[PDB]
Amino acid sequence: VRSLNATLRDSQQKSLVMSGPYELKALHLQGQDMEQQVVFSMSFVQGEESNDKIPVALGLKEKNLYLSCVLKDDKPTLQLESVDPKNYPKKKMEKRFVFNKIEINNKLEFESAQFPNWYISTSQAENMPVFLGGTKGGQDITDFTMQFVS
Repeated sequence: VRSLNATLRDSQQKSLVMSGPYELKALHLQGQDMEQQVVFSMSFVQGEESNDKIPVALGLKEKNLYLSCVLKDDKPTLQLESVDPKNYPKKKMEKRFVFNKIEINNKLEFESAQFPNWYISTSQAENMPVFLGGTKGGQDITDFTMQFVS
């Protein structure tokens, strides 16, 4: 499987960082303070592709930790999941780990492959967790830019 290191920033220029072992938060970050920003390993996995939709998995670079989801109390929920550091990543990743990377005018959206029309979302306010939101439209942020890193 092919991968790619990158950071994500919401359309509001918020950066993502590790809250506890298993949460991500979004905050406005500038300066050498930028160092505390999470670098993903974005893997191109197997799934349904279009010129516009590309299935990926999103792990933390050098951690055996992956964004997935779970129904938690009858709702789709974003979580960080530990995996066997020897089996991952794979081309044929389990569905819970798969997002459709959607290009939409220089911006990206990350839709759950598992829950159609649920997106990786951040909040308008500082220091709130990154979550899975089912609504696009003036409120929560569902769009990101991506920066390559080495």
